[PDB]
Formats: sequence, C-alpha cells, structure tokens
Amino acid sequence: EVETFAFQAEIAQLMSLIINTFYSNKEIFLRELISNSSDALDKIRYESLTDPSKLDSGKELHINLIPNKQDRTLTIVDTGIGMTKADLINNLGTIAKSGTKAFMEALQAGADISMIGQFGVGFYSAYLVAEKVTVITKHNDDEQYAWESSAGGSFTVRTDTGEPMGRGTKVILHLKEDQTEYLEERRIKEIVKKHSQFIGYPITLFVEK
Ligand SMILES: Fc1ccc(-c2cn[nH]c2)cc1
Repeated sequence: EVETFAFQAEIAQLMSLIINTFYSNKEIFLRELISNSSDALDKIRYESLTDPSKLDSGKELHINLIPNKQDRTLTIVDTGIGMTKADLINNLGTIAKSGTKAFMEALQAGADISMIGQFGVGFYSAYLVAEKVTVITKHNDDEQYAWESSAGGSFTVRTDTGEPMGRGTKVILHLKEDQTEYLEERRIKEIVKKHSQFIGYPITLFVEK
C-alpha cells in the first residue's frame, strides 16, 4: 500500500536547482549524508544516556558504506535514531522549507552549493549523483518504512516488508550512469579522508565480489 505525496513547492525547486545547475564538485553529497548519519547517531546516544533500553534494538553505533556495481547503487547505513512515518513525510526530519529559503538566498549572495549542509537540507544533495533515492528507516517508536523519490515533484511512502533493520536509516542511491566513479573503492576512500576524517563513529567501507 503506497501513498504518493507532493513535495512542497520550495523543496521541489531546491531539488531541480540541484539536478539542473552545472556544478562539478559533486562529491560533497557523501560528506553531507555521513554528517546526517552522525547527527542521528548523536541523538540516539544522547537518549541512551538516561534510558539504556533505547539500545535494545542494537547497541552498536556505526556507519557503513556499501557499493554495489551490479545494482548501480551506493548505500549509506547508520544505526542512529531513525525516522518515524511523520518525520519521513515532514521532509525527512528537517525544517526544509525555511532552510531552503536561507540556502537559496545565500546562492545569489556569494555562497555555492557545497555549503548546503549549513542550512539543514544536505540530504537533497543526494540528487547530484542519484536519479532515484530510497530511504529505509526504523525508529524505536514506529514500524519500518520506505521513502522513495525520483524527483519530479513527488515521493512515495510505504511500509517496508524487506529485511528488518532493528534501528537506523538506510539511504540507497540509485546512481546516474555517468556517476559510477562513486562505486569505486579508491574514490570513496579519498572522499571520506578528505571530508569526514573527524566523524566520531566507525565508517566501514565494504568491498565487493
Ligand atoms: F529526524 C531524523 C532522524 C534521522 C535522520 C537521518 C539522516 N540520515 N541518517 C539518519 C534524519 C532525520
């Protein structure tokens, strides 16, 4: 049972700016998604400081990068706090309407797309490299859901019947055909060392074959 939703106008315009602008420094998407994961991991560690049973759904706090060349996908898994259904619908837990207002003022006043993370909407930089993004998520207080969008002004949300997650968020990037470099081992390593050396959680890059 799939529900289809319209993006708010300001979000749809942010995603088409990201899809259509000529901007070569596309590798920042990964920095942005890892930093979102690290923020959700901070949130569940804070909650467990007073209630330890909030880690009954998994005590390990980590980030995994899983390239898959046959599927042409890059997946970013974290065991962070996760999103409820209401977070998913509400622009994936962000204040995206006002953050796009600020961001897209800054672009006309000096800034460039690489500062998108300073406005709370870094998730959407995923569309620099992906034609389609799927977010599987499980929050302790809700069921597991799948959010899905190929841009074009709409997204879908459904109950995910697949592999139980325990707790966390899985961002699946279905990459554009000319962005396959972000599936190679040495290119991902180079981006993680460049932009994410101080993330306070173990980032494991899986290998293939
Ligand atoms: F409210 C939220 C909770 C978790 C996340 C997230 C983003 N990447 N991984 C997890 C985003 C919003």
